[PDB]
Amino acid sequence: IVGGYTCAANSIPYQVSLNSGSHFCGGSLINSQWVVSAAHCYKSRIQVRLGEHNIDVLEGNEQFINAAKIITHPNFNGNTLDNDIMLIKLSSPATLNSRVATVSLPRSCAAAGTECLISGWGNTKSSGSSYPSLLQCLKAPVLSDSSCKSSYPGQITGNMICVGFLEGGKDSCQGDSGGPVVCNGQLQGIVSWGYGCAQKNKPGVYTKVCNYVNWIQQTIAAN
Ligand SMILES: OC[C@H]1O[C@@](CO)(O[C@H]2O[C@H](CO)[C@@H](O)[C@H](O)[C@H]2O)[C@@H](O)[C@@H]1O
Ligand SMILES: OC[C@H]1O[C@@](CO)(O[C@H]2O[C@H](CO)[C@@H](O)[C@H](O)[C@H]2O)[C@@H](O)[C@@H]1O
Ligand SMILES: [Ca+2]
Repeated sequence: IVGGYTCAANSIPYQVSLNSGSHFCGGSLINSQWVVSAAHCYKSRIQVRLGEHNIDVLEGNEQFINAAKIITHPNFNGNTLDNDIMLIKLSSPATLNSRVATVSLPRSCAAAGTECLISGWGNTKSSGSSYPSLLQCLKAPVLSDSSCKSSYPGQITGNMICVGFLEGGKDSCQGDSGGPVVCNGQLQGIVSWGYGCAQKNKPGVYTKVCNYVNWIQQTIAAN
């Protein structure tokens, strides 16, 4: 997260860290046994870390749970990042408490102008490599489809939304991918891609979760 602020400890209780030796992507806990993330974060072995604030210190509130099943969207395109969504089934259920909680799936798609909260442990400098220990937070609005497509001509599908600021300076970044965009208590986006980070006229692009509610619910039911 570039240009954000340090979240209050354990104030984003649905945020997880995906770890395969080191932190490499975020995700969101949507029920006690399932996490949603970005398909481009796929790896064959993933450990999910819940209840984290400082990912570099064992604090006492964390749960470390290995993934049992990793399911990417059947229409994920690794070149365009269309359908950049995947589900992780945990090997055992998470213990839900004040520091570990679920986030709701969307009841409708978010309108342009809705303010949302984006969070993660990704890069905090746009070009540098400055990866934080403490979870970062950013408030940003959903942008109109026309603004998103004007920024990324020929690259935005119906499964993508832009969230952020056309003047730059505040954005998600490498390391935040797979993490949550939550608006009015509902998960509306998954951190997916963008040109650089926090550049003028290059807002972040996010997977449009409202298009996938039935797929998520069917997949959980079947697996
Ligand atoms: O990892 C390099 C390369 O991967 C991307 C996604 O394609 O970002 C990934 O890598 C970060 C690892 O630190 C991840 O944490 C982030 O979750 C994930 O998207 C690119 O943005 C980057 O060039
Ligand atoms: O890293 C994002 C960056 O890649 C570009 C192409 O130069 O977009 C392509 O790559 C993205 C990979 O993350 C795809 O998601 C996107 O669909 C495709 O355009 C830049 O436009 C983008 O900023
Ligand atoms: Ca920790």
